[PDB]
Amino acid sequence: NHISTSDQEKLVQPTPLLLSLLKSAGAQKETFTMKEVLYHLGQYIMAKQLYDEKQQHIVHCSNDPLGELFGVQEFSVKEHRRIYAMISRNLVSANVKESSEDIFGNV
Repeated sequence: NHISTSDQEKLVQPTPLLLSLLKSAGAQKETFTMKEVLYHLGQYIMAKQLYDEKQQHIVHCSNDPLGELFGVQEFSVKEHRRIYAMISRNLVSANVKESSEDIFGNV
């Protein structure tokens, strides 16, 4: 937690839908880096309990904010390629590491 000042990776902004999932998954801010995004999202499933007893790597929940987001009522977590894609397209605004000065009306 104590590094210096600039040591944060570029974080993206999840869609208002995915956002809430993070919001309830322990996320607070509106933007999050893929790691954090993929982190709260994974917890969002276990918490809501979208996984099947049979297969633990299976997530099929017809009534779920996540399902309505990805646009499917069933998906396996074995093919990260598929998920990694849909989750990436669920980002409204993308933030990058650049010089962004704040305006506090103080001069």
